[PDB]
Amino acid sequence: TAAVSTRLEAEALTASSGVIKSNADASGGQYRIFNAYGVAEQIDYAVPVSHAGAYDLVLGTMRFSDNGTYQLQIDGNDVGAPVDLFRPSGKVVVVDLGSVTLSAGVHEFTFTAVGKNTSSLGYKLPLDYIQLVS
Ligand SMILES: [Ca+2]
Repeated sequence: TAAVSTRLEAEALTASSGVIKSNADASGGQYRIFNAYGVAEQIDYAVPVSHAGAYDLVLGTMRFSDNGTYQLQIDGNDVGAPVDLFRPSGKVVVVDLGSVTLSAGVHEFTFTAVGKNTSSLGYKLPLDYIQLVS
């Protein structure tokens, strides 16, 4: 048994809050929107890792005009610079969060709103999926 790449749908994962919504352009046809209205609000996801090792981290979100800017932490550790999820067009936003080493077990992926693009109308996180690339 070696590490396999996996896609974990935000609407299927256990999360601390967030509303499940349908969208024909979302992975799985659904997403989970965290309706943050300002900074320091956070949503937690429980993310299983069956095999210890190194992974590249990819986030898929919806492209909405009120997407915020988020700091990912894993198990309380900052991962990556804050990721600004505002784009001017498109159906989805896909972002590369770099590499980590993850132990075997279930990890806490915390998304904290830390700001928003000046063009954005809000602070929200319409997360579609988390993809762990071995
Ligand atoms: Ca999805």
